[PDB]
Amino acid sequence: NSFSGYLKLTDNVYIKNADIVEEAKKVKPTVVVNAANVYLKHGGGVAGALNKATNNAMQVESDDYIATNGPLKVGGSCVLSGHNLAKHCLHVVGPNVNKGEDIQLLKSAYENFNQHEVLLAPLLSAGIFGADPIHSLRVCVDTVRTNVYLAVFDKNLYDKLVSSFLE
Ligand SMILES: CC(C)[C@H](Nc1ncnc2[nH]c(C(=O)N[C@H]3CCN(C)C3)cc12)c1ccc2c(c1)S(=O)(=O)CCC2
Repeated sequence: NSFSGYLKLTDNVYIKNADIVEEAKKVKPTVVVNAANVYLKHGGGVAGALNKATNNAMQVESDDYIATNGPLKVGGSCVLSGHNLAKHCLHVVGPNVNKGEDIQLLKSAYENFNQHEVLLAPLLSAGIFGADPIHSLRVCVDTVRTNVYLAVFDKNLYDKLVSSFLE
């Protein structure tokens, strides 16, 4: 958990303009959060980047979890191996508002972070999941009580998020 170069927003929420994959390799955190879908199909975006960094071992392990346990629910999670990225991967399903899922489930999604003392995470439901990223940060700050280090791989969005929080 050797996080560096983060800006502390609240006593438990830190933020950096960084690629979560590169952060995971440098930091070696106890937990890395994946922005998953309910069938754990890591086809693109953040989930595809983390799977590629494990040389597809994450996808094979995820298919075996799904065969035995069935899909997750939107707002839910599961803990699987972190492989070379972390001790554990917390797969969390935030709502995909571009597909009509309820934005209120973003609170349930962040609530899953509270079962882990320290986590490296992306901004849930942002990007192609369609949520307003400034609203996602507000829900994170209001809901997560354990220590969360957010990696946001876009300087333009990082600057808008920091400006919005410090208003
Ligand atoms: C909003 C954007 C900036 C954000 N994207 C990111 N944030 C953090 N770390 C990121 N890594 C990457 C990435 O592609 N790394 C590669 C690039 C080469 N490298 C060796 C690995 C993107 C990343 C973001 C956050 C959440 C969500 C999305 C996108 S999504 O569209 O995948 C839908 C799910 C939710």
